[PDB]
Amino acid sequence: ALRFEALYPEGMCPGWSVVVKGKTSSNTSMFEINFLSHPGDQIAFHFNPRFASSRIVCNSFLANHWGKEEVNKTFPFEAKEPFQVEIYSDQDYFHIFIDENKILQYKHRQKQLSSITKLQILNDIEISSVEITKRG
Amino acid sequence: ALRFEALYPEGMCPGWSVVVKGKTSSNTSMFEINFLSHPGDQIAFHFNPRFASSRIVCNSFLANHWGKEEVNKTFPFEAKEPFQVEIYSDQDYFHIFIDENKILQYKHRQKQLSSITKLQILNDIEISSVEITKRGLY
Repeated sequence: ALRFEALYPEGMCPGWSVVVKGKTSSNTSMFEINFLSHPGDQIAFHFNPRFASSRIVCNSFLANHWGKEEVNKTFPFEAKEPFQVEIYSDQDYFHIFIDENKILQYKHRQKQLSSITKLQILNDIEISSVEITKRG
Repeated sequence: ALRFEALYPEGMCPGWSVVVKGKTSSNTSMFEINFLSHPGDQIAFHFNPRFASSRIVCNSFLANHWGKEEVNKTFPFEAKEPFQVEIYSDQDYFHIFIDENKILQYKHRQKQLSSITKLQILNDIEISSVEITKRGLY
């Protein structure tokens, strides 16, 4: 289910940091953080920690379909343990830092960065804080 | 991927030691050592050092689900450096050591100890030795 959504019509990319703090209830579930663009509610960036396999899956949902998955084996998450995910975008990538260490970068596929106006957080995450801050 | 598996059909629990020597390839991946019960290769005991968070998770898959995870208080391992892990079983626990220093004990949840016939080692460990030894004078 949808746990949190934010809308910033002036565009939250590039140059904004998103910090999500929370914890996941189950050791077999998953959550996701999506950045969506208008028009068409396309998913520019989908970030999906999967606890059953201890993998992070990233992708984009453009032209009504997913593209190639980018799978990361660095998995700094444990069920029921608080975590902090920071996502920052520059001209070329989304950058992910978890518990203050750099984890991965994801090259933009949606180039219309300024049309990325929506943040969505779904599924198994009990959110304690969301911060959205201009840094660029 | 599977790095090593051993099968001792008469049952390697309780009263056996397993010594695993090796090192990780990555600073931020993980490996696991599982003890599997027969029939079905069922996960009686799962030991999972996780280098991204520096946490050890232990659990068992019983009655169709993972049980309560035990997250160890300490994480003595260093990535990309040789280690020696020793695991021994008695009637009550798996006892785990690094360098012969105790890390943790895990109380048996699967009570059919004699059905634990397989040792399986998965994911980010470059193995240099596995020794499986019956403890005399049990």
